[PDB]
Amino acid sequence: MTIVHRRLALAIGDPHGIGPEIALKALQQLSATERSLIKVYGPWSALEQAAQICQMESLLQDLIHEEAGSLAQPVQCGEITPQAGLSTVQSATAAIRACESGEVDAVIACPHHETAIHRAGIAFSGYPSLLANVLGMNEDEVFLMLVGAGLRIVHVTLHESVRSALERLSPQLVINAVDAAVQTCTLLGVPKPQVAVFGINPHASEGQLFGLEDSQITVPAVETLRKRGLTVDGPMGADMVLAQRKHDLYVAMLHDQGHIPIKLLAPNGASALSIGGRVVLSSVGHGSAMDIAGRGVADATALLRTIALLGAQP
Amino acid sequence: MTIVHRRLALAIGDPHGIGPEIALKALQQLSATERSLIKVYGPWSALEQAAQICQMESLLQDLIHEEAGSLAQPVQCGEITPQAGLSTVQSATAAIRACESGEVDAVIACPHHETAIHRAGIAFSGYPSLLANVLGMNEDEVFLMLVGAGLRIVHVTLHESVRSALERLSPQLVINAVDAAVQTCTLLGVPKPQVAVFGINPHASEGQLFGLEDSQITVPAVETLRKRGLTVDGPMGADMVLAQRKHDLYVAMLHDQGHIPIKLLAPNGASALSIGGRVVLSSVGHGSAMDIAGRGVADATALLRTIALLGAQ
Amino acid sequence: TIVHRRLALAIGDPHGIGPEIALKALQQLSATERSLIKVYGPWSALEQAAQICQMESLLQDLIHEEAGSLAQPVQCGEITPQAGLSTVQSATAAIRACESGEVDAVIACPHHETAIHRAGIAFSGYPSLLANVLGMNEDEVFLMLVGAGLRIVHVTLHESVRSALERLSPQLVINAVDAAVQTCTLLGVPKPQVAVFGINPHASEGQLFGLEDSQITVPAVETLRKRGLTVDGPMGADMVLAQRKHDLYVAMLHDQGHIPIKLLAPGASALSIGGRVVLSSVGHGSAMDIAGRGVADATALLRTIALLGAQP
Amino acid sequence: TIVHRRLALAIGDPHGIGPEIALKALQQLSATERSLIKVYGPWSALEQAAQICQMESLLQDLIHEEAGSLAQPVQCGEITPQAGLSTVQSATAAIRACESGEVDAVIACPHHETAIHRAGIAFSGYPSLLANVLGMNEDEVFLMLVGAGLRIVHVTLHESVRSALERLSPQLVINAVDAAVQTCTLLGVPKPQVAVFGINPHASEGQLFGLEDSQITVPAVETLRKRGLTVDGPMGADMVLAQRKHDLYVAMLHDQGHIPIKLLAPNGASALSIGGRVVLSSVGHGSAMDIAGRGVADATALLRTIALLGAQP
Ligand SMILES: O=C(O)c1ccc(O)cc1O
Ligand SMILES: O=C(O)c1ccc(O)cc1O
Ligand SMILES: [Cl-]
Ligand SMILES: [Zn+2]
Ligand SMILES: [Zn+2]
Ligand SMILES: [Zn+2]
Ligand SMILES: [Zn+2]
Repeated sequence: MTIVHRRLALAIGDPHGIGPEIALKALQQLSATERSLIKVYGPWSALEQAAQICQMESLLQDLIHEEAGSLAQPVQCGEITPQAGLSTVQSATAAIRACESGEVDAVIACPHHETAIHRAGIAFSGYPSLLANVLGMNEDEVFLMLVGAGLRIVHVTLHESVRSALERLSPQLVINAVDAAVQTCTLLGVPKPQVAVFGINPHASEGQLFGLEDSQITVPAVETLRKRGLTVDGPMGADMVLAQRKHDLYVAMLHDQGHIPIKLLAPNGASALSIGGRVVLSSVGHGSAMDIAGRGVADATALLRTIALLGAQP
Repeated sequence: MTIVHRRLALAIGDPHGIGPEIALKALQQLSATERSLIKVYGPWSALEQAAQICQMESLLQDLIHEEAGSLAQPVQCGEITPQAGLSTVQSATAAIRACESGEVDAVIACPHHETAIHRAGIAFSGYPSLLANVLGMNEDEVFLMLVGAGLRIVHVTLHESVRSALERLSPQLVINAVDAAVQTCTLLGVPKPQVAVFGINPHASEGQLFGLEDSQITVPAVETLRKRGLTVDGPMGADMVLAQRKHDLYVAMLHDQGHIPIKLLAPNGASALSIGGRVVLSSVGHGSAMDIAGRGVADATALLRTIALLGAQ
Repeated sequence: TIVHRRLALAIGDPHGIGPEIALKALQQLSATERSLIKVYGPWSALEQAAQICQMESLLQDLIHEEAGSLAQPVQCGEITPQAGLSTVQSATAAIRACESGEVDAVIACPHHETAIHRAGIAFSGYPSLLANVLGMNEDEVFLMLVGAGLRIVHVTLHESVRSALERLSPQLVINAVDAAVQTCTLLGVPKPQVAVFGINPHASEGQLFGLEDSQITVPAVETLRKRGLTVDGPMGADMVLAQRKHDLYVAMLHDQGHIPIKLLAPGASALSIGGRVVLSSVGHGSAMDIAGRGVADATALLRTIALLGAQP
Repeated sequence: TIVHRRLALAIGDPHGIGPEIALKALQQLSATERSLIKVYGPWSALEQAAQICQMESLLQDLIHEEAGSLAQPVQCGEITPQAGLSTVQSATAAIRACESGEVDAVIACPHHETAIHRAGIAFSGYPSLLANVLGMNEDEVFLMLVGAGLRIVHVTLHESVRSALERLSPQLVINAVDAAVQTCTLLGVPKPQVAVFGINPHASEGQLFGLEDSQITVPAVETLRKRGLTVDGPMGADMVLAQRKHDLYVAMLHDQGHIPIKLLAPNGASALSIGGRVVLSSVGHGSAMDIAGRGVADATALLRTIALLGAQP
């Protein structure tokens, strides 16, 4: 029945795509108490436009809203414009800032459009980067946790070469990833998670038979984490520990380790959470669907599920 | 409750887009009796794929299906491929042929993707063209009737320049449009419709103060239609006769005459019917939404409304 | 307060409902508002109307200029050449007062075509009458319909589609927009968002459905933007109207503009725009059958006053 | 040294001369002074301006907050809805920074009314904009002109004389004085000697030339003295200005205040919009689109505005 148990910022994404409309449909389906926990970031004009089209004007009065990504002309649904690109980023930036300040506890971004953003002259390569930039952090102090099919997997490294990732790995980097992911687990409604750390090398180096990295990196880090009072197994061969399927959070050393399981088991319904400082940002997992914008064919299921995920009860 | 009272062919459109998905969601909402009146044309594989995503396997057994637009390799949701273009057209072609043969009474096409069809090497300019080709007809024996907000408007011309349209207009062309649209009215559940013919010129030439075209074209055509026993008023200024809102079918000379009223009053309740021989094909009036395809977020409302429209006695 | 500039009100056919509705509309305004509206017509018709409606004391507070004086008593309902001449004389004096700058716009109460024709006067609409009075070509006067929030100016009107197409030029489109933009200021939208309709369906769709748009509407839009106007198009009229997000639409052809307006509004106001003069009709007939029983509705007049009287 | 407090500088229309004069003014200050002025506007406009004015070295040590970001490159001299939005976004961020206490006053560089109108934003002056932003009634925000030693706050502005007279109340005069007295502190006159103008000639001369003064200015003066303020009047505006012994005059009507200021300072007046704790001043010249890009605009009026709002005590 009730899926929102905390304060959330909802950025409406590209004001020309389906974001505004699915934002309205999602809020519609919530109770009044739930609506008052969701603060919406975007141009009012886009939500007004969307509301006209969907015949949901009565909903706009009950909306907590902060203007962001104001446009200089009316909304043109379905058009890829530099303006809507700037809007998108301005909206997500204001949502993120509200999370950073403590006004909300997590962020959801509705679908952007990469081309719209590029044509505005703005570099954008994903939510992990955007979040890093906005919070004044290096991109490797923001981590991606994939969630799907009961698996939660945080990545100690991400979009770089295997060699570069290996060169970056340190006991402290693993610890930062776990800390950030454990906090995120609390949000997702698992206060005391059972954690498994993947091995850098096959079979977690098998002692030191298949490299020194694990004895230098994952083994010390696990020890420090146990000492701080966490329930951590490993390191263990990723293949082996995932198979057991008895942990609430897995810690993957490399992109592929985490991404393969998630995409294989949850190919149509996974959430990608960017975690940095106190900020948890998730997307909706789908594009802006320009050709159906304002055409009343998009439903809010994926958004609602994302809300359910970040909005779970302690 | 129930909206399907006749036999319908449902072509699932681009097997990579949202067509399969919305096909399943629409059929879900119907009773078993209603499901058995909709025969589905498309690759089984795409419906299987869609069923996985929506968790609606239980529905596939109760589905009247004819394989069409088979794919030789798996469904890849969200990709624009020549293969999915050919599939689209093959499915719609099989649905159309089923209507032509009398196996069904009308066709609904789920959303195509123009680029997918173009990349297959197939010329495509709309359902009117496709229907013409398939039924062995010239393009100006197939007419577009828009439906929404109580308005039904058939177009004597469509998708050409005003000049070109005027050069084409003849008493006979107007007659063919009305005939086709009158038959279609029976399908839509209005046996004996009251017809209003738009004037070519403002105020239907206004006693020929504003051109001779109406006296050459619309006036003779109206006469012939009355003589054949039809209830036809006009020609009349389109602006004037639409305002009265007391006709079951309007006959527009030019695209804009028909399209403006429909889209102004119903910008997302518009059905576009291609009418040729005994075949009525309606689209769903939205794209294939590649960005959400296989993401389980697609609404079947527009399809359901199309079904309600073609489905009444 | 609905009257925020000076208006000339021509009472139209002195035998129809015009005088009567002129009085009833002024009645409903404050005294301040009454003094902004100067009335053009035969005093005798206003006196007649006032007697019937029992509104004599309102005639004293009226700014009036005699025009279209009658030679005999008022005969309500009756079509006479005299009432035809009166009509035209009244509207001519209202127009001239606008042209001179004495008022800021004109409202004409309902005429009667037959009355005017029987007087020997050629008359084909307010566009014509305005053109002839101001010494202009009839193709420099444009009609803008206003109703249900829609404002639509017509680049052509009241000729065959073929004839209209033969006339259309980049310059003619530009004149229509200019005239309509100025008019928008009066209506209380100084800097409007403009949509230009395509000549051909889908505005020719590049050049796939004719060359007209690439030759006519496309250059004209590119002059208008350059001069600093907020103009979208050309676009398929059907598409752009549907969105209902522009303050002024520019129609190439009568039907394009007239269908939307008449479908959404049972009334509409029709503004004839020429030079600096905006003349609006009251959008209904002279209603000869109900003239002078003191039962006539001034609502349409009041709405026309509200429209042309709007705040900057 | 002319900057003795923290100031927000909104760079106005990013397409006009605002960014350019912003740079030239900051150039003329010491480094210490520069660090007291926080600049609000699109970085891209400042980058453009820096190229033109050959002041790249100034950009790195500049206190800047991005505001009114553009979605496309800067086009000097062009009136665009985008630059209109930028203007207002920048001024809104400067105002918000003053409201929060981050700065002590705001200077707005020249806007362009047409650019703002074309963006769909209602704009009738800085008084309006400030009212909207601060969640205040538009008639709780007052304009004070400053020039040639005259400071004059206006109880009304920018409406018909009749309309102004209909609005005047004891309370409105009181609000004007209060707002202006606070502003006086900023300008470096903590405890000013105030003169209230009469509505009517000779302040009505008792009641001989109208009742308004006895009903409006006389009670208001009484209440202000009672609250502990040093206030003379009401007196004929012509008479009290002549005495030239007050630190602040209170005008009932636009022309009462505007005539003296513009006669004595026809080129060098500052217009301060005063609302809540926010003081916003314009630069009192336009955006000069004709010369934007050409690096030939004088920053004197800006520097003078800075000197005024940046004053010592
Ligand atoms: O590889 C991906 O699918 C991917 C996409 C987006 C993102 O933030 C992180 C990812 O690993
Ligand atoms: O009328 C003016 O001179 C004027 C100009 C700018 C401003 O902000 C306020 C004003 O009264
Ligand atoms: Cl037409
Ligand atoms: Zn990746
Ligand atoms: Zn079309
Ligand atoms: Zn007409
Ligand atoms: Zn002024």
